[PDB]
This record gives sequence, structure tokens and C-alpha cells, in this order.
Amino acid sequence: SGAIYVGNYRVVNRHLATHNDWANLVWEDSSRDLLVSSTTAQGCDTIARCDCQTGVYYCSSRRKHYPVSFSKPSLIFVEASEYYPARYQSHLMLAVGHSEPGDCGGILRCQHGVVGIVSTGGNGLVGFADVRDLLWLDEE
Ligand SMILES: COCc1nnc(N)s1
Ligand SMILES: [Zn+2]
Repeated sequence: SGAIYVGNYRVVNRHLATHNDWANLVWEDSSRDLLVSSTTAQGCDTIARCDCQTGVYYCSSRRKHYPVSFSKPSLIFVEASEYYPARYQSHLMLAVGHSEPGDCGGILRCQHGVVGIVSTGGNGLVGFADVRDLLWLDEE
């Protein structure tokens, strides 16, 4: 579990969005595993605006943050998980590391701020849904 809290936006994995998220929906994309909802209180996070390929992510199933190198966001085939069938996922970055389903929502961060959230795992990789292209998160 986990979210990004930027301005008056909550960014969550689409598959973990609540009824309240859907009732306060700003934007969602199943192909990216992302959903954004509106918040009453302003959030503490800053979105990275960069093309870094190194950062640190939080792994809940280890209670640990790991430094990783990761691929640039791409359209990637993802094998079946507990929460999605085998399918193509867009705007996905991969790193070598541990990820189980409950790790989804952990933040990946670089020197510029939040890069994305854990979205995929298995076979010794962790996949992250990028948010750095979502420039509208920074205003309004
Ligand atoms: C296509 O759906 C976008 C949205 N729907 N309700 C909102 N409040 S934003
Ligand atoms: Zn960066």
C-alpha cells in the first residue's frame, strides 16, 4: 500500500483505489495502474521532473529502502499477479529488486523528488509506475 500526496492530489495504484478515490476522481489510466483523487489537506511530496535512472524505493515486505538503477518508462509485458492478468503496462520502469503485491504504492525517489510508485513485481524485478510526465500534478 501507499500513495503520493502532492498538492491537493492523492496518487495511488489504480487497483488499490478506494470508493472515496473513485467518488473524488481526478484522472485514472488502467494501462498505467494509476489513479489520482482530490484531497482536502495539502500533501508533503514533490514530484521529480527529470530523466534520472537512479533512485531509492521503499519495500514494505522488507521494511527497507533500497538504492536501485531503473529503466526509462516503457510499454512492458507484465506476467499475471494476484491483482492483474498477464498484460502490457505502459509508463513502467523496471529495476532489479524485491517486490510482492503488497509492496505496491511504495515510493521511488531521486534527487529531484518522487519518480513513481511500486506497481509490479516477481522474477527478481520491481516495476514502478512513472509519474514524472504528469506535469499537471504540480498545479491547480
Ligand atoms: C473520465 O473520468 C475523469 C473524471 N471523472 N470524474 C471526475 N471528477 S474526473
Ligand atoms: Zn531525478
